[PDB]
Amino acid sequence: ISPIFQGGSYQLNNKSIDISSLLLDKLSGESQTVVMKFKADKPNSLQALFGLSNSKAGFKNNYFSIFMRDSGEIGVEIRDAQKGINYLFSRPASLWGKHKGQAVENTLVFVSDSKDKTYTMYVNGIEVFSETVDTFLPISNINGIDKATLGAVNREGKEHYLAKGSIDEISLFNKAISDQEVSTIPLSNPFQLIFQSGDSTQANYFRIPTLYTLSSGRVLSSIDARYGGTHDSKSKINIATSYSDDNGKTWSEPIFAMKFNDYEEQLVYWPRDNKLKNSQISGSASFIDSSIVEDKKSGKTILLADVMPAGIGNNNANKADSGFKEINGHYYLKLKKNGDNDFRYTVRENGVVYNETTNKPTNYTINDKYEVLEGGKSLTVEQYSVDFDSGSLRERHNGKQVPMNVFYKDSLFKVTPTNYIAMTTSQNRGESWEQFKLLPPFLGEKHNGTYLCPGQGLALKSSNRLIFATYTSGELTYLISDDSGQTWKKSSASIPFKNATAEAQMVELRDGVIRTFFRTTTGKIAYMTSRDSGETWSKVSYIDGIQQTSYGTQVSAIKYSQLIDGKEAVILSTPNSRSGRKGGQLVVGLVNKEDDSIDWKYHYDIDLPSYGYAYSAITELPNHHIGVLFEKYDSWSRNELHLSNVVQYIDLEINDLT
Ligand SMILES: NCCCS(=O)(=O)O
Repeated sequence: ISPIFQGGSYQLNNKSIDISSLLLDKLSGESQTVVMKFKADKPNSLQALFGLSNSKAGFKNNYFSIFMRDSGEIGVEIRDAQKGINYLFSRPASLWGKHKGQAVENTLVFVSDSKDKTYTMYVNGIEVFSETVDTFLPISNINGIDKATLGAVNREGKEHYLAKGSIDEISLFNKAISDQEVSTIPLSNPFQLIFQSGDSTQANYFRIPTLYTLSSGRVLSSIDARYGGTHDSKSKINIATSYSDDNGKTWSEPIFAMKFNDYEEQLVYWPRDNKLKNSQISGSASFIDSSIVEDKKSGKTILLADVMPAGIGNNNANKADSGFKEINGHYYLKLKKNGDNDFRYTVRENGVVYNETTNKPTNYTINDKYEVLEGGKSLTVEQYSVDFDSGSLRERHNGKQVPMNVFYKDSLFKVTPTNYIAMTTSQNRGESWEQFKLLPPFLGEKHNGTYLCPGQGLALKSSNRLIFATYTSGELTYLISDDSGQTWKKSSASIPFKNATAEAQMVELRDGVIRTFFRTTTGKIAYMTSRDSGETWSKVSYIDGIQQTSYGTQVSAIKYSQLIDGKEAVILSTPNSRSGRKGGQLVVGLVNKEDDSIDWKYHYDIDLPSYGYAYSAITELPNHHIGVLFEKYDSWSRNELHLSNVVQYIDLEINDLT
């Protein structure tokens, strides 16, 4: 239905625009919708886009405002001192600033619903908050409202929260429009979603994107589908995949590459308040940090990820235990049975559960899905679900039976509580995935598994060699296969770091010459070089010209297929910031053929230096465009946890970058 007010092309240049006479006497009833299309590519630190206020002496705290911050945060205030109400609702990382050098038109829809007593904010087609209150306050029923303002809030006659930006369209309605109606408002988004809340994964959150271009032209993506908010393991996390057959324009409904079922796939709104935001699913098994590669010989797609048994993450993983027993140079998965104090069992060939104390097989076998069988019969456990109904996190049996898995909390036989690496493969380029297999230990019986570097593995162009980077304390540990991922060996490369999250990604500069770029603890991205297809590695150097935080962020990297300025080119994707995970860039490097040094010549700013940018994935699309799927928020910040739909995809051309 019709707007009660519609206006457009307002410039906000640190000077508010009064629209009181046009708008105020049109406001009626207690439910309102505001639709606003606006740009702000050089915002002030904190600025209001729209205000309704009592501008009179003594009523400073009687106003409604829609505001934003230069962090990309959006929100509203709804205040009335006489009613003793001061509502503030917001969500960080909700905005775009610029795309390809041009200011992005954001589409904001705020719904104020008196019947449901609920305030709801959408930006660019994404619901960023929905808040129900006991005492509802209609936005134009604030005591003494006498001003409607764009680009500030009028308090006691003065301009507060002055904005820099533009409002190209603003409309208001004397109605709380439905979610359906909202879905019909046209958008001008510079991005698309591949994985999103409410899709087939039923995870409300995602982290750790990957992208890889397959030989058929299909582009494949993997990701952590994270259920218990955005926390790393321990949690419930599955690995999901989606592909595009039209150069990234459209993407398939996701399927799982790796999943556990000890806990239900629940789409949950994780609390963001300071008291509860660190609530963590503590009894679920999970997968985390995936990586993809394609094998020329078999044609298979290979996907690796870390695996965590129930309640396990990096923080509490048994270090100094691989979880395997070594026997005659062969490694067998250890198991502990209900009631025992030690691990007295192993998993041998054909999944036979073997008793180590009495050196004989049992009537138990482990199938191909790491599920427990007794006499060929499937054992089961009861599934858990989570809720916050009690006012805090509970994990409780839900009445459903699922196959009993050795990675589960309720299992008869349980693996060592430490981290593993698993592998799965697809024979149809991402349409389905095999049951996962555990990789063996590479650094000994009594060393925990290395940590997979999320992103792409490396398929050497002139041989059948496949390489996956991993890391542990003191080194990068490259996993190398020459037989389609059937057998792996390691190649250790010392780095001058203890306890670094040394997430590494590789590019082949030329045949047999690999440069690996990796995260460090120094505030600088490091690199090392191999010239024998990964057998040996150079000492470590650093890139100047890009800054990271002390704790660092994953960097993604590819070798571009086409020459640029007549030179071989590498493209890096990373935040460029010493302060947080923000200031996303693609950095184009040109290779110097005389020494393989790289001149970082072009820096492309993905969005504003202050807008969030964290883990990232890049790939050269079949049409030579660049696809970027990235965390568009600060995934380190304790203030930006548990945000929906912030992993986003964009398409760029090389000319945009240069
Ligand atoms: N991938 C393991 C480290 C994730 S994070 O650096 O804490 O965001």
